[PDB]
Amino acid sequence: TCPFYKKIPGTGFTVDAFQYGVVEGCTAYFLTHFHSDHYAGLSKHFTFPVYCSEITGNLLKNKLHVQEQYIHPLPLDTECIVNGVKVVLLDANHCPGAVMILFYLPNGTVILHTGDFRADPSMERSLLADQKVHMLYLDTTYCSPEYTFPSQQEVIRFAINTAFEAVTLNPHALVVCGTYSIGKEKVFLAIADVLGSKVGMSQEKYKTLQCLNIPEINSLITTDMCSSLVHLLPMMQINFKGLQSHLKKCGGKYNQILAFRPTGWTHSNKFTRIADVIPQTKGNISIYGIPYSEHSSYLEMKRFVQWLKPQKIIPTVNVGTWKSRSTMEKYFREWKLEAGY
Ligand code: NI
Repeated sequence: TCPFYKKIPGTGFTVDAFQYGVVEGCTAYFLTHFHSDHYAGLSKHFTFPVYCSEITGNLLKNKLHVQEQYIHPLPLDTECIVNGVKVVLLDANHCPGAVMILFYLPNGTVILHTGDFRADPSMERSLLADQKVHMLYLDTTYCSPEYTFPSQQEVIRFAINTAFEAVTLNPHALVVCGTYSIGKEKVFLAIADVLGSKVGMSQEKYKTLQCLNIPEINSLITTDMCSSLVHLLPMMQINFKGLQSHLKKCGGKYNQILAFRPTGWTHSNKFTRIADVIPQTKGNISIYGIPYSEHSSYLEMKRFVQWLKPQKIIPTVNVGTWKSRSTMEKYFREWKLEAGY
């Protein structure tokens, strides 16, 4: 049944709660972003109002065939009224179209649901700075101090320099980038840009990217694989078997693959610097795992919460075990005592 942490008290609202059937007493279903653990259950047969960003509403219509009359897209950074309650959508710094939601309850409580986010200091100068937040529904994916990772910028720098070196040394090398959802587009687009190529992909993935309002997108992507030296493939195919296979398909146009797997965190983060990342190589195939995260590091999350000073925190990730729950609650108390709220 619908967990409490998907329900917004004092409203008839739910957040990312599409897999429970009809939630009893829910008059509006918010969707923070287009990732499957969050949209699970939406289809053309859904007949309740869904509130979301423009981008997320393009994906609902075009990819899941939700009928237009049930999609209620909202502009960002704008006070809007939904079933008599003031709300604001803010950028979540996650994937394209991902939002955080501010709810201004009739009784005077203010609630921020982060959806999935990567906390950033730029958030300290949105509409959040203007008033106090009593309850925080927090993306806790990496709420433990072992989770450090580089900035997105340092990671993209590493990838651009690696790819550019490899292809200038060998103009017959192919670059492959793995994907399984939206998000992380900068990886493959930045690499294609430095190489003077478009990114070649399947028709289903090209359709997905055309929903996202990226500027100049017709200039960076294509479904003609033959004319491209940066190919996007399902993350499942980013392994030695899958890449040998794919290489055979290119018909002797290429004699080497350099592949990128942008993971979340992986334990080499505890030791290794970005400068010091190396591939796994077999034959004429190399695979780089790069730590491109679209969730907060532990330290980014701590800063955000210590700035915001909420009165109550409700975790939305890693809530299924007692040892996780208990550990998270201990960090929340540490942060509150160190900062004095
Ligand atoms: Ni997500």
